[PDB]
Amino acid sequence: EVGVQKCKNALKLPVLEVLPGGGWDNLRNVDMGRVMELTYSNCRTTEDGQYIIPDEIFTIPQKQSNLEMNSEILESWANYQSSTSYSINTELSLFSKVNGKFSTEFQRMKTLQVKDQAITTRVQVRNLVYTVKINPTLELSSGFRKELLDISDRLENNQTRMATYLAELLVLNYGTHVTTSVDAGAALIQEDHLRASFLQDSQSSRSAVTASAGLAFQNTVNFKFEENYTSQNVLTKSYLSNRTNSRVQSIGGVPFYPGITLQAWQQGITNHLVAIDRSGLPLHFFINPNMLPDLPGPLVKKVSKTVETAVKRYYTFNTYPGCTDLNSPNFNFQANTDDGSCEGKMTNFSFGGVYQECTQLSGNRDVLLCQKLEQKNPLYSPVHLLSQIHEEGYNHLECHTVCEDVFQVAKAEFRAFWCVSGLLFGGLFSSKSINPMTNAQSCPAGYFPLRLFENLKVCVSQDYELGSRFAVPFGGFFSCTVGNPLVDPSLKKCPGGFSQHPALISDGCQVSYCVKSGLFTGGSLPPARLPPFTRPPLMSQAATNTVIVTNSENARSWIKDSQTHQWRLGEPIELRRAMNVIH
Amino acid sequence: EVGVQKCKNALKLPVLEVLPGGGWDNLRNVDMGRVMELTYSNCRTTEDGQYIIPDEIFTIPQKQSNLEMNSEILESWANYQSSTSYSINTELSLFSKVNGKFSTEFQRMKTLQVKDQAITTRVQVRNLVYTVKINPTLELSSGFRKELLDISDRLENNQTRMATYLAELLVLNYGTHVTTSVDAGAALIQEDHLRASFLQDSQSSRSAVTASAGLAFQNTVNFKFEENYTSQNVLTKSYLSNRTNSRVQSIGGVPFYPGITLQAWQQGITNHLVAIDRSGLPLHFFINPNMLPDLPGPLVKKVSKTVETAVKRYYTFNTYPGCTDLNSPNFNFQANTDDGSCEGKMTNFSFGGVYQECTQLSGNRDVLLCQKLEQKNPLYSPVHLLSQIHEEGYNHLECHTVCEDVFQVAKAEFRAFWCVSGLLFGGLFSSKSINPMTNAQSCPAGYFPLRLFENLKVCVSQDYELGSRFAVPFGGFFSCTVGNPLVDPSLKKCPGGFSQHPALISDGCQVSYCVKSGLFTGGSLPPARLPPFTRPPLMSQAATNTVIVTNSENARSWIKDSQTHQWRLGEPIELRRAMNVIH
Amino acid sequence: EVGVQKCKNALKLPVLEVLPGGGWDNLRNVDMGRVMELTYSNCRTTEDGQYIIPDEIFTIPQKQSNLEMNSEILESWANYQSSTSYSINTELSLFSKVNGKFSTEFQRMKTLQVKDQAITTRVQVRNLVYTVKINPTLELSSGFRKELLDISDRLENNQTRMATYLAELLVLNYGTHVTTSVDAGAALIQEDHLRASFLQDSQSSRSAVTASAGLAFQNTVNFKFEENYTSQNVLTKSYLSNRTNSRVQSIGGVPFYPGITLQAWQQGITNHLVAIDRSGLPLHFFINPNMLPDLPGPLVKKVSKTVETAVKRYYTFNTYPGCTDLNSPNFNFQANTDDGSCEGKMTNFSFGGVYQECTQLSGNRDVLLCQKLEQKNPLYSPVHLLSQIHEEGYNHLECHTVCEDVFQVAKAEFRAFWCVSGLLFGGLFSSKSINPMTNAQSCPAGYFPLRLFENLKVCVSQDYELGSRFAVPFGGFFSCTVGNPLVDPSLKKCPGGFSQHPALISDGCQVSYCVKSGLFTGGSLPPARLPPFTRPPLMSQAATNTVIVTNSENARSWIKDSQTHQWRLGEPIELRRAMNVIH
Ligand SMILES: *[C@@H]1O[C@H](CO)[C@@H](O[C@@H]2O[C@H](CO)[C@@H](O)[C@H](O)[C@H]2NC(C)=O)[C@H](O)[C@H]1NC(C)=O
Ligand SMILES: *[C@@H]1O[C@H](CO)[C@@H](O[C@@H]2O[C@H](CO)[C@@H](O)[C@H](O)[C@H]2NC(C)=O)[C@H](O)[C@H]1NC(C)=O
Ligand SMILES: *[C@@H]1O[C@H](CO)[C@@H](O[C@@H]2O[C@H](CO)[C@@H](O)[C@H](O)[C@H]2NC(C)=O)[C@H](O)[C@H]1NC(C)=O
Ligand SMILES: *[C@@H]1O[C@H](CO)[C@@H](O[C@@H]2O[C@H](CO)[C@@H](O)[C@H](O)[C@H]2NC(C)=O)[C@H](O)[C@H]1NC(C)=O
Ligand SMILES: *[C@@H]1O[C@H](CO)[C@@H](O[C@@H]2O[C@H](CO)[C@@H](O)[C@H](O)[C@H]2NC(C)=O)[C@H](O)[C@H]1NC(C)=O
Ligand SMILES: *[C@@H]1O[C@H](CO)[C@@H](O[C@@H]2O[C@H](CO)[C@@H](O)[C@H](O)[C@H]2NC(C)=O)[C@H](O)[C@H]1NC(C)=O
Repeated sequence: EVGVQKCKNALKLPVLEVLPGGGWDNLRNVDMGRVMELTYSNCRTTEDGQYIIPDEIFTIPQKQSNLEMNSEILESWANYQSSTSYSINTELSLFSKVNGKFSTEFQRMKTLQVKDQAITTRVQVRNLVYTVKINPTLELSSGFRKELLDISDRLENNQTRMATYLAELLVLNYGTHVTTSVDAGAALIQEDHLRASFLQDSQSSRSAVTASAGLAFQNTVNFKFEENYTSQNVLTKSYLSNRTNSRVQSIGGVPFYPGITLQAWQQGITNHLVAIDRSGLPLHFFINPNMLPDLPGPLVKKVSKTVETAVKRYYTFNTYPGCTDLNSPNFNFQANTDDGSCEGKMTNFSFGGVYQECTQLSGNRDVLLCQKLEQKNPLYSPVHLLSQIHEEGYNHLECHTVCEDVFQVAKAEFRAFWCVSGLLFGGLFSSKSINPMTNAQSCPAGYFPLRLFENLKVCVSQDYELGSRFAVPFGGFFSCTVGNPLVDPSLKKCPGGFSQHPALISDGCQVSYCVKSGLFTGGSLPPARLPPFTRPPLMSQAATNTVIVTNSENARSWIKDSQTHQWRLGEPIELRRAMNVIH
Repeated sequence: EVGVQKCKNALKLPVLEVLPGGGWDNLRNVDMGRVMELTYSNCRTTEDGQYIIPDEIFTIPQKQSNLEMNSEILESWANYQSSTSYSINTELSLFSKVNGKFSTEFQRMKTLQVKDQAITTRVQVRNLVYTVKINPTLELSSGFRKELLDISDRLENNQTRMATYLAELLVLNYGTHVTTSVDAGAALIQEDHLRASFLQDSQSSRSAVTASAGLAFQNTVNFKFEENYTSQNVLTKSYLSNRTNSRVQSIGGVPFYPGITLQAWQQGITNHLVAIDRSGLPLHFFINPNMLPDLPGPLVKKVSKTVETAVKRYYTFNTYPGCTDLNSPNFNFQANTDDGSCEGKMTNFSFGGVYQECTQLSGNRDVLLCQKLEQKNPLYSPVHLLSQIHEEGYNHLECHTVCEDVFQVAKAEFRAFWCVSGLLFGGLFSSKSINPMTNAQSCPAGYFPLRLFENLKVCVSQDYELGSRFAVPFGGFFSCTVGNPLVDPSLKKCPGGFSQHPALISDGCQVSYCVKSGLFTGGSLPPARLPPFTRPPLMSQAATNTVIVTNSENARSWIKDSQTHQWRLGEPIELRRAMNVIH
Repeated sequence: EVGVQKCKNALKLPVLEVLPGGGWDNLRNVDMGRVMELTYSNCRTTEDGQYIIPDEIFTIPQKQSNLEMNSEILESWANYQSSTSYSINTELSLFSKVNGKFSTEFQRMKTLQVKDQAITTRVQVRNLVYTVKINPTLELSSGFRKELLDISDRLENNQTRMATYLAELLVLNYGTHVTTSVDAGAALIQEDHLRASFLQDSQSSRSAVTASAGLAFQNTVNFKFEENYTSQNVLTKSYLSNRTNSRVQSIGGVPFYPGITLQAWQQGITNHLVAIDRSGLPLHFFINPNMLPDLPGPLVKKVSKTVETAVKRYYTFNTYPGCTDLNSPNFNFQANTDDGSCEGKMTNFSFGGVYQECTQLSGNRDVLLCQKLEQKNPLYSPVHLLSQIHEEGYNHLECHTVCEDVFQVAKAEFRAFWCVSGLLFGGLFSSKSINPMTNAQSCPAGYFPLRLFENLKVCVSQDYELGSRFAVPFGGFFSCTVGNPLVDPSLKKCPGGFSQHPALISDGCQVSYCVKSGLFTGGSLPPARLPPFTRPPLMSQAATNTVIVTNSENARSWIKDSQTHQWRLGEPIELRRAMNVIH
């Protein structure tokens, strides 16, 4: 009787199913959450008189219908068009070469080009109908507003590392962007993968290749699967023979089956409309004093700085520099960002060994952390590489039968070294990784592991006749703070010929290691690594109540009242009586 | 008149049958339970106006329809795609190489590749319709909330080993994950199994193999079973002759029969939609102070640590390291995880014998446990391998005719040894296993059993002329705490050439044994071993009432009131009057 | 019961969907916002009796239908007709050569001509129906009026750099123009791309080329896709062979499919009408004392000067001077504006290095900005090029447990130099750009970066044997204030042979740099750079209340009352009593 169903009973019209305002993940092109609030109170319609739209939504009739007769050749996977999220992946940002490179449509296309030495062609029937946009005066959703107040409460009780944790659960549920405009329509695409040596002789007749690819697309749709085709004349005999893959997907409308008139596909697009393009803005753009009137001024500029840090950390991880030229050696298959590390010679290095010590600062009673946090050399110059503090909580139970239990914490800082007539290297495996020497979390035969950063193992053998089959050279560790001195004989990268691999993200700082195997390189493409990148804190910090919030340079002060009402602006006679009881 | 039927009478629409929120087992890809609460109060619909959805559910119209013309070749069973649970099996976890490897679809595919030396190809018509997701603000179900309170009660009456038992009945009923997003659709798949020597000569024309496999798939669907096919031209004469198996399964829609137009299959998908992909989060992620407001803070971080231990124990069991290379010898067929134990030489070892002693600490009266818990040598260096305590309860009946009965417990710790001119080895069989030397729970001819770990038998014969037909060599016992010293002449694995096998899980710790038979290896694939991995306790621990719960480091205290009301936060004037009567 | 639905129930007529009054972006031909208010109170109709129009709207029946039998040849992309926004892109302005050159239809056409050496021909069926215009007496919208009052409030509290920021969020949401008249209709266009050497021999028979192009267009529409064509006689055998691309788009009406009678397309245009031409006026034209009666006179002439500056800044950026002649060398592909920089010789220049110093004026406590704002020479005459001040805010927390937090600001002015036996040049990459030497944000091998303008890196190597593969020459920096002295051996442009590229827009002033690579030139076309071009201010300026507003030269004064009522005109007896308490 309220909301949609009140409008839907009076009008008896469908609701437009393609709406802006939701969140958007831009590494993996998926949408998530609902940032903006959508209400159906005035019973608005599209001025066709055909759909029902919310109140803060205006549509623009496009009624456009493209129809292409030539496929387009896109040879490299580095410059990637998306066909559904092209306007939002190509924004001007620092990470424009990482957007969209963890999606379903991209990971298939990179696989089919590398494993077959192939080039791809697509041809398309696109058919845009509306453009749906949001008004500039707009209200946040009920569930998204409550999660911004919780980050503000943790920042005003001096609880960092809990506000940081709640900011990374905001990226996980709402993405990195907000879509401000979509495009309702229905596409129909065919992608083929031709052998790359079929293009190189037909450099003059490249226009004859793509003319037959768009010719075969309209035989596939118009003719039923039995061969009544009109394309097999001259070069639709090697086009069929140099191709390595073919698929046809429809995105809106009715489902596609071979042999359906393009007349009949285009008459089922009504009431089956999806978003075939979209654009938007980053997520921290919508955190400003205009959208949040209840909080003070400089407090929402501190929440918006926390969310901006969590988004940029999510792009800093899931970024793999390496070599990208396919015909060159040292080709890294997991790398999504070029480095210039191609055509670079190598030089062998000898590492003496790794060792690890612990400190055991506070928790001397009832918990002994400083036995597994220590690792000594099985057999140069060591480097420190990390200063990491490990905290653990335990439980007493004082009984008196009534009892009580108290929870302490136990700190133990550890230090992990490596030496710059030497131990061999057999790979690494962690609690989120495997060793690709064995395709399993095990060192090979003869090798023995030893812990280095409290979560991963270091496959090492001291021999020179039996473990020489799995021995791969080593290039050096570095971190987010200290680069290795092996490059520039500093910078944070591998030397030439080597490739880096992530290992052991530890509280907003990952360390890396350089190898030269060729076996760590290949395999399947890695998935995206989702936030939170930190385990939850133990609530060890005490809450410090803040009552008055001020800034010095325009003489504005916000006084929180009793009862936790709200934040009102401080009149200059009440803050005069509130600072004496404070100071 | 309430719930679904109120909405269903007014709207007269079907309910969408593919919903998130339920649990999910990730070793065996099955779903179980219902973790989240789903209510039908606002009578929401999908904005098509076609289905009825719950209140805390938003759908995303995809309306996509893939159609592939080439089969895909996947040669090894180690890297396994699932076609229905691919997004959730490939999560970043420690056990990513164990997910999905106890399901129906996997165990068939591993069988057909090993027993035939075959490779598999699949081709597919996929047709995704909606994407159904859950809101981030969400309530737990009524039945799942009551089972989390019962684990908290056992932890606050100092009843460990009963809270551990109730946590493993939570994994049995609700799985290891919670699905947060599903994909409603309908697939149509054909899998074939070609001989592996048919690929190796057609390395150049591998693109001609897969083009005919996708050609035969559309003759099978479009043509009725009588041969009107258009594929038998050149190489659809050995493709039919090198294949070893073929099946066609449909997953949604109407049932498949040979000869049905793809037009007609795609018009029955409405109202017959199933989940063709899903993704989710682990089960202990949803146990936090946000979801459970009634319990104290550090108490639900102790329940969530108990459930995380029970899930990781369920992946630690059902994990079989071994050799995986098929053409290599020492191939273990039951192994689902590689080890590097391939291409390893063997060395014979002589074991003197096993013997077992008991202690009989407490139950000296009316129960004699220390006669069957003892086993002496029928005929080096012994090792202890286990310190296990065995508890049994009995019953007095004091009569006075009125009577009364009291229940005691009887403890008897046992120790089980083995010796590091020697007894022969004929296999083992237990109360959950058989001896594969006989395919039965019996020692072979000449062999006599003797107990070792109070539940299994040790087939042993002292002869050298008659029991030499069933004698297999022996590689050594180890446990979850002590590895054997026979490897690295320590580590917890077999030496080279040998294979390990589970035996006698005893209270969260299994022991293993290394053999070299080739007969223990083969057979059928083992099923998953389901929790609980411990028999129920005898309630021997006394309940210790806890009233006040505090943590030291933010000065918060929770005071339980009388009557077992609930846990309220302790004001600093009531805990002042509650600690004096306590301490 | 009000608005549209009251008129729509009584009349039972559709609403005309093509209306003026909305905003319009003129670089990218898209429409956005709604500047004018549209009300449906009198229930007016089009005097056909066919549509429903708003009250302040008059339509003109055209009922015209063009039909062309010859394609038109447009060879160069510099003079670009738009076919949907031709009347509004060709206005008399300073930036008439930049209008429409960031749209979807233009960027495709520039790509297909450069990459193929092609010329384009279009043929069209146009069919104009109405002309819809706005009355001269007209009211602003509710949402656009509220955003003009907010710019006026920031200008009367002496808050510049916040009123400048709110003016650039007005261009982002409402564009650069307002459409005052549209044209409802439905076009049907075919564009082809012929090889440019096919025109040059048929200079006499250019009329035979375009006669067959309009002949093939009516075989495509009238005949179904099977070849029943009547065009293949003499020169529809090389016209089919010299063409490189072909598409057919419809803009209004029903969707196009090959084989539909032109009879049948022209009977579906009713109720499917879109804007096929439009014209309008700039956005600051509609900010005058007539439209805003509440504000004073000289105050709305100050708001309208602020918005005019933000629009002209948006055209000053997104303007790329360079070479445009395609067959000439030094061809810049990203350039949209000619320069005369073609056919110009080059001269090598040696730059010693770049260095950077900081000042740290105010924020000496708790924040050290003057360590990363400094960069020293790794190894002439330096020039200053910029004087930029960097402000950052921090947070104290004075505790007393009650606490309070104060927000300061920290200023640190920096200076960035470059020298007019020399460092090599390897490219630049920034926080909104990449290095095109690597197609990634990385310096090549041997090169090391060093910061220059607090956001970008300068790829530099001091060697002469290894980094000679990626070394490109350098032409000099300049800015919006200082041109380089290398041209005219001043002007703000490159010397001959070089090309400029944008880098580091910093608060309404960009700096540029001249290179000569040929690799920085190519690639994909850049998207439009959208406002705001400045990060939000930190509210450091104090609000200065203004009460009376006067101008000297007609003796008019506006007195703001109490309560923030409004601005009334000052009677000469109240301002007499208001200036004494003021002065
Ligand atoms: C507010 O939180 C910060 C962050 O932890 C506290 O700063 C640290 O406090 C510890 C405790 O003495 C010191 O050992 C560290 O050196 C401090 N680090 C920094 C960067 O200041 C701070 O003390 C807290 N303030 C209050 C009043 O609790
Ligand atoms: C893949 O493409 C190449 C073209 O580069 C094909 O090679 C030609 O095939 C035709 C077929 O009759 C021959 O007449 C030519 O002599 C071949 N060579 C050249 C240089 O054109 C090749 O056949 C294609 N692959 C398959 C399997 O057909
Ligand atoms: C709470 O339960 C624990 C777990 O059993 C008890 O700890 C054991 O108690 C027995 C009985 O004296 C001792 O022999 C063990 O050595 C204890 N083990 C550990 C690890 O502490 C504990 O005593 C119980 N507390 C109360 C008050 O009943
Ligand atoms: C299994 O595949 C092999 C191909 O590796 C088939 O062997 C070929 O069969 C054709 C059939 O006429 C012969 O002409 C070839 O000479 C055979 N050998 C090779 C190397 O191509 C084999 O026939 C297939 N199995 C069955 C049962 O047909
Ligand atoms: C009104 O705003 C202007 C703009 O900032 C102020 O002018 C500057 O004020 C600072 C502060 O003393 C001076 O250092 C600058 O030299 C001034 N610049 C110019 C161009 O005047 C102005 O002072 C403000 N007026 C009031 C009353 O606050
Ligand atoms: C592209 O256009 C040129 C015309 O400039 C074509 O060249 C002529 O092709 C015809 C076809 O039989 C020949 O008779 C002429 O001798 C060719 N030359 C001239 C100067 O007219 C060329 O063939 C076209 N391209 C394609 C692929 O057909």
